[PDB]
Amino acid sequence: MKQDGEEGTEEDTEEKCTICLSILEEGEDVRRLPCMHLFHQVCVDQALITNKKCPICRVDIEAQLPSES
Ligand SMILES: [Zn+2]
Ligand SMILES: [Zn+2]
Repeated sequence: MKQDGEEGTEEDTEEKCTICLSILEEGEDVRRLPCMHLFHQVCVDQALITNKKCPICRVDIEAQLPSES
């Protein structure tokens, strides 16, 4: 008897969506923003449309457009 101990640990404190505060996986739907963070594509859509900046970093992310949003 258990149960368990631990934790599937294992790794990633490296590429987690800061918006979901959750891990990503290798080849998942992701995005890169100019202040060098890597988020889910879905989460960061909603991030951008809410306000175009890396949320922690404050730097804008509307990369060289030229349009609206
Ligand atoms: Zn996410
Ligand atoms: Zn950033």
